[PDB]
Amino acid sequence: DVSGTVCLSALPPEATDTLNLIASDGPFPYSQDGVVFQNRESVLPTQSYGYYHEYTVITPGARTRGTRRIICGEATQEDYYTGDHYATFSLIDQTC
Amino acid sequence: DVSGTVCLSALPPEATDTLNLIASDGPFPYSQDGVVFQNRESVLPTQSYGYYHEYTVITPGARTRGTRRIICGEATQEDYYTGDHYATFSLIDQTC
Ligand SMILES: Nc1nc2c(ncn2[C@@H]2O[C@H](CO)[C@@H](O)[C@H]2OP(=O)(O)O)c(=O)[nH]1
Ligand SMILES: Nc1nc2c(ncn2[C@@H]2O[C@H](CO)[C@@H](O)[C@H]2OP(=O)(O)O)c(=O)[nH]1
Repeated sequence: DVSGTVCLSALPPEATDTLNLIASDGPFPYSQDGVVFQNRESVLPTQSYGYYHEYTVITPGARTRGTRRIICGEATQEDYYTGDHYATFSLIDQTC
Repeated sequence: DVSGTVCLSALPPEATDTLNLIASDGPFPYSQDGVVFQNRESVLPTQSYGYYHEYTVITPGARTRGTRRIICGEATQEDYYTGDHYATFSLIDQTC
């Protein structure tokens, strides 16, 4: 299940960076940006393979790509944030 | 993010000295000159480890290395100046 919505202004600023890149179709910092998200744990609504894609949300100070990601779906503004490597997701509200 | 581009002539003259030393591969005044800059805070574009290196920009009168540095990237003419110990950066334009 999606854990409610979260205002974009409340997320780490890098979340805004990633959305901006998704809007311009990159260029993305990591070669893994834009790969299909399989939704293998079925936390998000079931859809055909390829419906969701994932993008890194950089964690300043981390030595790796870390655990923050934005997952997009095909619907308009259908963007989910996860800060715990897909354990939980929130739908991003870009209006607050 | 990079703050903007600044002409080399608009930076302290010591920035010029540092760039001249980098062009001749030293010798450098400090042993830390030329070590890898990790980009740990993710201020500059994401790159592999070792893409960036740091060099001191001498602060006249200082007893320590101070807060001025030139960070080079592996690309042609990619050099950034920081006067606040990596809080902010400007790309240096050596053509003006
Ligand atoms: N847990 C999980 N990882 C997924 C899923 N789809 C793609 N992945 C990616 O597959 C990897 C293998 O576990 C994960 O680290 C994640 O890589 P990312 O680090 O790029 O997010 C999914 O549905 N669940
Ligand atoms: N803030 C910061 N310091 C770095 C980085 N890479 C190397 N350093 C150097 O590592 C030290 C310990 O974190 C910093 O004080 C700085 O020492 P310098 O002034 O010698 O560059 C980096 O990516 N960020």
